[PDB]
Amino acid sequence: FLKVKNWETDVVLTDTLHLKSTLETGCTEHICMGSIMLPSQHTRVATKDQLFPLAKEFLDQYYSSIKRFGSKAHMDRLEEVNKEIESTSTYQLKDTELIYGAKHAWRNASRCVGRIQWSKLQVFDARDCTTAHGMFNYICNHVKYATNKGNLRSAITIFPQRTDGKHDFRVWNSQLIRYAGYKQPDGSTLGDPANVQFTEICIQQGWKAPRGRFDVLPLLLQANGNDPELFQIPPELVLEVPIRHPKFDWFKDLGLKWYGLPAVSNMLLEIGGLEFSACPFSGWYMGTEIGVRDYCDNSRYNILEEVAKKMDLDMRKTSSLWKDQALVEINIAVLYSFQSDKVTIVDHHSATESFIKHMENEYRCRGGCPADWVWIVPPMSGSITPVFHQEMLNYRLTPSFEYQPDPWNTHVWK
Amino acid sequence: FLKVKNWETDVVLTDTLHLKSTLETGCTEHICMGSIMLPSQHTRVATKDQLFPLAKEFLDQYYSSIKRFGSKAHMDRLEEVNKEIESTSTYQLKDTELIYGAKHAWRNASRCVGRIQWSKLQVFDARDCTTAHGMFNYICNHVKYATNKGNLRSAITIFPQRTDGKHDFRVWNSQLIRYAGYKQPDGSTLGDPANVQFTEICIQQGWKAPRGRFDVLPLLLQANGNDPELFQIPPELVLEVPIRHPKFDWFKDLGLKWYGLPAVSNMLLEIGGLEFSACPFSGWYMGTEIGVRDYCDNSRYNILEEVAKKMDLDMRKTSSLWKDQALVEINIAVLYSFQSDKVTIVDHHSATESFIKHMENEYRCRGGCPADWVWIVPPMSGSITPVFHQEMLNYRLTPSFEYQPDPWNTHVWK
Ligand code: HEM
Ligand code: HEM
Ligand SMILES: CCN(CC)CCc1cc(F)c(F)c(OCc2cc(C)cc(N)n2)c1
Ligand SMILES: CCN(CC)CCc1cc(F)c(F)c(OCc2cc(C)cc(N)n2)c1
Ligand SMILES: C[C@H](O)[C@H](O)[C@H]1CNc2nc(N)[nH]c(=O)c2N1
Ligand SMILES: C[C@H](O)[C@H](O)[C@H]1CNc2nc(N)[nH]c(=O)c2N1
Ligand SMILES: [Zn+2]
Repeated sequence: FLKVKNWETDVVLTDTLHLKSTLETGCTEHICMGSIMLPSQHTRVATKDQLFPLAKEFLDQYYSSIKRFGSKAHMDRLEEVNKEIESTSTYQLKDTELIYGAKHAWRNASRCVGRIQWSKLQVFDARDCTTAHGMFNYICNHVKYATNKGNLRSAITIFPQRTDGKHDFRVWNSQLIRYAGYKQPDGSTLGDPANVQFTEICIQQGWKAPRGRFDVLPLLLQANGNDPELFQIPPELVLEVPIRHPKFDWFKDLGLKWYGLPAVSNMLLEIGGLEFSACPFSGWYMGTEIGVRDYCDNSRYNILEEVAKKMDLDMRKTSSLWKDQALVEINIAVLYSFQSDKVTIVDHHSATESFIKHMENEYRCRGGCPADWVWIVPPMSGSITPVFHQEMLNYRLTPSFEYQPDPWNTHVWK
Repeated sequence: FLKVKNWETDVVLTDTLHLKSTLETGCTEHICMGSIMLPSQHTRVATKDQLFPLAKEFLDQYYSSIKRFGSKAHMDRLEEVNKEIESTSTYQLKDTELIYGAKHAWRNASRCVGRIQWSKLQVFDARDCTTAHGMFNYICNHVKYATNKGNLRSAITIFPQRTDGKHDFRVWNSQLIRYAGYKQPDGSTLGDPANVQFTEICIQQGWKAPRGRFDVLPLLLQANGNDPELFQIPPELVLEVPIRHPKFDWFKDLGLKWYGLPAVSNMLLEIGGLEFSACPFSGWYMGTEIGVRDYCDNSRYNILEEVAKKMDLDMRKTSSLWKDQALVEINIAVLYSFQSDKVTIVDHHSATESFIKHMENEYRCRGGCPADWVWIVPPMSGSITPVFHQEMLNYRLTPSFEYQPDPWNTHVWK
């Protein structure tokens, strides 16, 4: 029955939810791995034995959540999936069970700061899909829907669950919308250094690249374990926001822009023991992910160099904080540009206040809220946001999202 | 034999030191408390039984560190302290053992980012002290020495070790040099809200307060379990740095200043099982502790309000990032002001690079380096510094510094 304090308002909350926790963290009594990026307990193959308690555990919380726990409709659902796990050695989720499982994967994502919106998520059932073209069609309707003309809406599309393991549905993109990265002759990088491998994989499969900076990549969609195929999202569906500053008329000249929709596609959704290897999900951007991480990371776009140049800053001495100075202007510019186009974006102050507010109801109407401090605190201005001063308990509940290996290091190609 | 990666340069280091670890963290396999401020394993009473293995463990690493492990001088030291623990049920450290133990407490402090300097520490042996006046004298020589006319030097003064537990030496100040906090009639706070309780404890013991903002507090020194007594550090020893900005001539008008010497006094130093309840230690400031935390924390000096006012910023809308803007200027000003007075200060970029450099040698010439990410990453501009992208293993080695309760919630007053 542990306690977590906020050393800015002296607020104290009581976490009992951590007792329902199941998966492991990576920490022991004699070591803490809270700062390891991809721990082995966060990454993803299961059999028929363990598959039933996982179903039982899930079904029990789903009926506990509709004030119908243990009743007749529960006990028959229990025996029906029990029976079907005898028969098939797997089972199929109801439409309502999929919506619940998906929404609570988000709820349980301790590194997500946006989770105040977990209840308002739009679940698209793509479990009837059979072909890469079909996947492309479900994904286009996802992007159009979630984008909603800049009035962004939260959504997730769920392709059929893993079974044998070799007939797996996988989006090979890490996000549906990403800018291509190209290496140069001198080794330098054009576009986005992150994707330079993925960009070559797409050109390996015949992508004619318009070798520039902000080139939207094609989708690589793998259907039922078949070799993936290229598909180009209709440009009218990819909404982009050109970045301008509300003081600097030279800020246009920089020529930066960013896509409206953050939409992660390489993750695995885990419900009741069932594994959905493809399940792209989208929301809206917090400003810092673009303005701080995308733009100013060393091995990303890396623009602090030039923003300080046009600002004419003390770029000789480290202790002038010219980097800090150029970084705050870039984020004011991101926020302003997205806002002036009615494209949904949230600032790191408002999102961290909302999270503390979210954390409040989670400890009351639920008894806790798993949170990963290392990831919740924004990557700039840490301590002026209220989450820096809030203690958080991290633990692994299910349903959940997990990392998985990349398909090109596993897919038996042919 | 665990691995920790740097996701900005793809550097990988191998940590074997974590195996020598002894104390516990607070985390389990099913929960991570990496974000709890004062865990129960970090806070501090022991008997005679366990006291010998602690001596044995310590003495063995001390002789292992002088290429004289297991030799004659070792084995007799082993039996000599063994004998003396039979006799007294405690023991006394050699002068060389105290210097080693103290230096490695610093080395092992996973939340310290400055540890590149751990080998260069000046150890003052105050174990002959018997009276509060004597403590005051050792502390003044500490402050004069470590301050060195603004050319700051690292040092620590070690008062006699705990024994019975009721005759304990304790500095009641949290830092030797701190500004007083006073509450107002309207509830508001003048000076430093942190110390408002300690300021009243000093006035409880007869401090005539010059009720202002930056009033250096008196020392409250407790000697051999006796009631503590007030002492006023000679003002000529308290070096202060008036804060001015290298662009804004209105920055003087703010009227801020800060003491040169950070010097923590409320901690407990643990060596070979022996507990030193008073052991003030000083170094030099990283800029952010003043400019970010002292100045801009909500329940500290809280000046973002006024710095944005004189800067004339968009103080209506949160998403203008006026807070981020006023915060970078305050830190450029801190750095500049301290530097223009030849007073040693380090910026959060240089100190975090040095730490990564330090981490490098620690994994080579030692096999590891305990690090607490939550605390190492500076409280501003997190992700432009190289420690944000560095995985770190936190574990508890000894000798170490620990938190302890406050003496006014324990001291049997009379
Ligand atoms: C609605 C607005 C949302 C915002 C503002 C938001 C913001 C963020 C941010 C800043 C992160 C940190 C990761 C990083 O820095 O790259 C994150 C992580 C994450 N979010 Fe949210 N997100 C939103 C919606 C969603 C949705 C719709 C889902 C899924 C249904 C989701 C699930 C996750 C997951 C799984 C992670 C990563 C956890 C991990 O790395 O293990 N989020 N989000
Ligand atoms: C020489 C320059 C030094 C610098 C720049 C420095 C900087 C820092 C900073 C920024 C912190 C984070 C704590 C906070 O934000 O309040 C810290 C923590 C700490 N430092 Fe260092 N420090 C220095 C010297 C020392 C020395 C001389 C000692 C002791 C011999 C020491 C031991 C510690 C300890 C024990 C902690 C706190 C660990 C905890 O909270 O459990 N440091 N230091
Ligand atoms: C380990 C490598 N990193 C960087 C490539 C992974 C980053 C990452 C992994 C995930 F699983 C995520 F859900 C994730 O969501 C970012 C995000 C998602 C949404 C819907 C909205 C938003 N505003 N932001 C971001
Ligand atoms: C839990 C409450 N917090 C804030 C009051 C404790 C802060 C704190 C605790 C410690 F043990 C420390 F050693 C510490 O060192 C700050 C510091 C020390 C030195 C020598 C140099 C420097 N540049 N900085 C700071
Ligand atoms: C080393 C560390 O695990 C890694 O850099 C993490 C730190 N915290 C983060 N937090 C967020 N939100 N996103 C990130 O990519 C990271 N990176
Ligand atoms: C909630 C959290 O434990 C607390 O705010 C910590 C976070 N990290 C920190 N890191 C440093 N260096 N100093 C601090 O006071 C804190 N505060
Ligand atoms: Zn942990």
